[PDB]
Amino acid sequence: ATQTEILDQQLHYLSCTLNGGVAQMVLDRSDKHNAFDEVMISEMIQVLEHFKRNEQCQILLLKANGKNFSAGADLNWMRKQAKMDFEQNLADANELARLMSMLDKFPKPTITLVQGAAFGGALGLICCSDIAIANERASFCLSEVKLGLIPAVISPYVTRAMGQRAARRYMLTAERFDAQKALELQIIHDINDDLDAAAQPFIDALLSNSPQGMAWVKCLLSSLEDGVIDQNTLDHTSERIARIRVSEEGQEGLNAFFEKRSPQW
Amino acid sequence: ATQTEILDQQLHYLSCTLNGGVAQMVLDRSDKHNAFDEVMISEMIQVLEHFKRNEQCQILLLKANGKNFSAGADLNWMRKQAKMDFEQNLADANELARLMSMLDKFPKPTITLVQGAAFGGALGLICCSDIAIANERASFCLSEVKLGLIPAVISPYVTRAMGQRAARRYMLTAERFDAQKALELQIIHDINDDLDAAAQPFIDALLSNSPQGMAWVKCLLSSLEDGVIDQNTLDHTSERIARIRVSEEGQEGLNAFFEKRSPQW
Amino acid sequence: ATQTEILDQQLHYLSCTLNGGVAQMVLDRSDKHNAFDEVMISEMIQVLEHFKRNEQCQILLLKANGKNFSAGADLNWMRKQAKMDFEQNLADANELARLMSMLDKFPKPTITLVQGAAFGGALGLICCSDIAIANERASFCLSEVKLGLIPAVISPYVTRAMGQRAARRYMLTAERFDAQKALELQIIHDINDDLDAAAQPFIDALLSNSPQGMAWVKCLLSSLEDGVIDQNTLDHTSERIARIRVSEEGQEGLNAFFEKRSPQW
Repeated sequence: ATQTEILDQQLHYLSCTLNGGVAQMVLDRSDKHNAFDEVMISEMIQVLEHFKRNEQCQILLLKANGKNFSAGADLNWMRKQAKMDFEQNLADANELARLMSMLDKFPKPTITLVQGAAFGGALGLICCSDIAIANERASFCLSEVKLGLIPAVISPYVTRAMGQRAARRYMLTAERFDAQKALELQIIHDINDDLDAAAQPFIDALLSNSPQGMAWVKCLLSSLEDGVIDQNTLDHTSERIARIRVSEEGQEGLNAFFEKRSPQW
Repeated sequence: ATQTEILDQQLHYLSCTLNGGVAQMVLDRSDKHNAFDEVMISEMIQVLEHFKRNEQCQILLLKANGKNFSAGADLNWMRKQAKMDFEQNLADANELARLMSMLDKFPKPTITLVQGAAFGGALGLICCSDIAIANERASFCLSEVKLGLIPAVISPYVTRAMGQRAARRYMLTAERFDAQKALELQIIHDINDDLDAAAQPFIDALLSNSPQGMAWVKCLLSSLEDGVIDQNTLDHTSERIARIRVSEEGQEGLNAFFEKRSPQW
Repeated sequence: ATQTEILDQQLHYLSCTLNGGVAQMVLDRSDKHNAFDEVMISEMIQVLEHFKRNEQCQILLLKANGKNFSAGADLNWMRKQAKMDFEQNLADANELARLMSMLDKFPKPTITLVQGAAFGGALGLICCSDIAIANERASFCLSEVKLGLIPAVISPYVTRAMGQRAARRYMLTAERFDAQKALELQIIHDINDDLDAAAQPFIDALLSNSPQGMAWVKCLLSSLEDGVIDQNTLDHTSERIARIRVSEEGQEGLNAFFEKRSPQW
């Protein structure tokens, strides 16, 4: 039994599997609508740290069992938060923030597959993923202001995805929105009732490409998030390309192409 | 007679009314195409400062009488600007800049309803609003470069809304664009010939939600405009959610939901 | 024979012409699919520096001969890069970076017309142009990670155009995308099999407008790229409008309009 198989068995709310390059993290609490609580949050951190270490993981796929991806926040968990003081609340929030950050920075391509409702922190995960595909019934909602709250921890990622113009509407109205609108706003990349068929071509493309190059694409895009294009941007982009090209991995990618053979990454 | 009714009577170019949570600022100079001059600018500042203070204002709705929202800049006003020296021009611009800033930062949801032409500073207002709905004949144009000018004061807001890729086209061509293109670029959120029916569902959603939470959504989105997502972003978002949750308002929103009752905000 | 006619004759890979306000830079290496190498890069720099100086150039149009805009990077050039050490690579990259920067900052409206494939650095040029029109067969691809590389030098411009949400997909998958998707992502502004007819209305609009005002629109949009809207943004936008208005050019644009005559720019 592998470390993944052991973790899969010990996690309460998640499954996790690893086969042929592709790791999966699966929301496996359908009986409670995959609703988030402190345990789900923590289990997701653990699975992420597990697969980041793992050399056999080229891609991380996030999915969920049941009809709904997450109905968002567990009511019992919400009652507990309500009784918390500032500092306990801050610690909770910081763990949810650590979850989003580690996903967003995961040094490997991530694909999220979203069926039905994806409410609450789930939208953050989707916005933290590099590729997201939802089914036609997929449902979204930024509801916090209905409860005197705000979606603070997910807002940086959600705003990056959908933009300020749309965030200022949807975060203030707390209206529901559908799959097609999601697609337009670029919350998702594709709509397909067969989420497995829809993911295949992305998985195929991603397993073919340079692990190092994909990790560097991600740090590079990270460095550009601020929108600045000045001398330092120019110097840094030029240094990145020059470095990878002389790297072993850069060198192997080029040689494989010249020699018309498959790269051994 | 209320302070609003008195202001409504004294303003030359605007109307203003207040009923049932909803304040309205209405461009009421149809005879001159709601064209902006120094007086319009100043009256709009006054109405904004009036409703920001007002505790009975949960939402601010901006609308205009006549067939056109604003044909943009008053010709007589333009002749005056032409004769101005640098410093007089700077003062004008700073007042227009103070108008946009105060609207953009207004701590309450704003909805703009745009019929026909919305030229000149009107586009800035629309880009400063949280929700904008236009009719099918709505017309837009960034014309300044046709006159050896630039739309400098509105550009930050307009750029935020439509993005750099589209700003660099439309600000350089000065071409007219239509409602549908507006919608695609996200200058507007909805298209409907019945602007009143179109606003209703947004008004209903907005009056239901936490005034404090909506104000905090707006400051938070403001803080994220730069695109940076670093340690401080993480610390600040975590501090915001923790704070509101323990607030009276946060607490009341949560309790109302647990108790399955309406929040008394 | 003009300086342009002389340059046109001496360039190996480009043509260049100048007529009636409109300068053209033309990729003229169809036999090798307009593929980029060090010489193409350098020739493009020279043509840009040539037309920036030129007072008879109001607009710069970029186009290409043959069926394909650029198949991207020349294989012979790639073999050379592979053998380069860090510092030689850095110099290459810095020249490609200097090319994109000078185009992006060119103080005059640029229009790019893209037929078929536009792979590699070509996408950067397109993303550096103010207006881009492609035909229905136009093809795009960010392929670098297939070779253990990254599109580092073009990424700032490409990211500005299409956004982070889409960059993180396409830069990681290295998938091909088509004209329509390009249009949606705003990589292009229009789709038309008749690229010459499609450019005409933009050329007409651009030759009519203030050269100074268009140059200032561009610096101003540049200054706003970071997304910050603070006191200094406000002060700087107000100073720009006040300055141009009192300028000779500002003054002439206004007077021509008041006098219902054509501006003599």
